[PDB]
This record gives sequence, C-alpha cells and structure tokens, in this order.
Amino acid sequence: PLATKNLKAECSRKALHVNFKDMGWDDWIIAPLEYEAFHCEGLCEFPLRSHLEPTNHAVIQTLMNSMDPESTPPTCCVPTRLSPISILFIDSANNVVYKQYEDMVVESCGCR
Amino acid sequence: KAECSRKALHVNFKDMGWDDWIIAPLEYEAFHCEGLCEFPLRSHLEPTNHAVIQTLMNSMDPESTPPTCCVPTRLSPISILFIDSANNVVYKQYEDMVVESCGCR
Repeated sequence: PLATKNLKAECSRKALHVNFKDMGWDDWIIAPLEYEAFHCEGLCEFPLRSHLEPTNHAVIQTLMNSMDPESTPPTCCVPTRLSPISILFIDSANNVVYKQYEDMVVESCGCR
Repeated sequence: KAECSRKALHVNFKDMGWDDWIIAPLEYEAFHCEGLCEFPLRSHLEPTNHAVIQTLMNSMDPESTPPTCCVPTRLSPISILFIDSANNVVYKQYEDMVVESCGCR
C-alpha cells in the first residue's frame, strides 16, 4: 500500500473567510478586504481515499492508529497545495500597488 | 499539551500484516508529529502564510476557526527488500518514510 467510513466527516476543504477589517489591517490593505482562504478539516480514516494523497509515512501511521489508537495517533487533514492572492496597498508615491502573496489559499487537502 | 514536535514511532511491519510482501527491514524508526500549533509559532515549525492566518483567526475566535495541525514537513526515504505477487525479489527506495522535521500546516 506504499508507492515507489464516515463520509461526511472525511478530510475536506471548508470555508475560511479572512476579514482584514476584523484584524485591524484595513488602513494598510486596500483590497481585498475579505477573501476565501479555506481550511482543511476532517478525519483521516483507514483506508484513506486516493484524493487525500497520503505520503508513505501517512499510510503507515493511519494503519497503526487503526490497529491501536491508544498507541499511535491519527494522521492529520491539512492543506497539501496552496495558491497566492493579489493584495493591494498604497506605495511611497501614493499609487495603488498590486502584490502577490504566496500560500494564502487552500488548493487541496490531504492526510499527512 | 505540548508544542508541536517530532516523537518516536517504531514501525513493525509484521504487526501490520505487511510481512507477506516485505522481507526487510521488518521494523524501522519512522517518527511522528504531535502537539499544539499556537502563538508564538516558533521558527522550527516553519508555518506557511496560510497557517499563520489560520492561527490568527483561531486566536481571535477559537469557536469559529480551528487550529492548524502538527505534521511532517520534511521526510527521508528507506529502501525495502520485498517479494511481489509473482514471487520475485524486489529492492526499491520508498520516499517519505521517516519524519525529519515537524511543522504547523
């Protein structure tokens, strides 16, 4: 099973609305004032479905936790790919400047 | 209870029922990642920008946003000697078998 079920609770991508006005960052960030970051949440239940793209380590740990949960803890549902967003600010010359910020949005979730 | 860290994990392929194909090694040290991801996020946890933002939101309202997770961030391989379905002896390197570092994601 190396490489060289509670369906509703399975590890998945959920909403995470980041609001910069709530953080007090809106006298710095012009736009977006709110964005969909997402978050990963849910079970990493043996046997793991293909789309959760477990590492070989996660396959082993998942099985060990299934056989004895008191001895080995489960693998975790986390972002496995992230993408950037464009954030707008005012530069030194008072112009609106667009900047890309990396690893801001979940593109995929998986078990690790 | 404690900060996200690397802990011991002894893997025994015989206990897992995988000794029907793996010949060797039948046991190895894989490690595992366990613990809290909270502020202050220490340097060695190397949080992504997404994990910093999710940690911030969980701090502001833990009932609305859950915390990030302590997972392997670097892994190393092990080579396995095994018998396939056709009874052939195979030797292959398997990536991501041993946790080298943990972090918050």
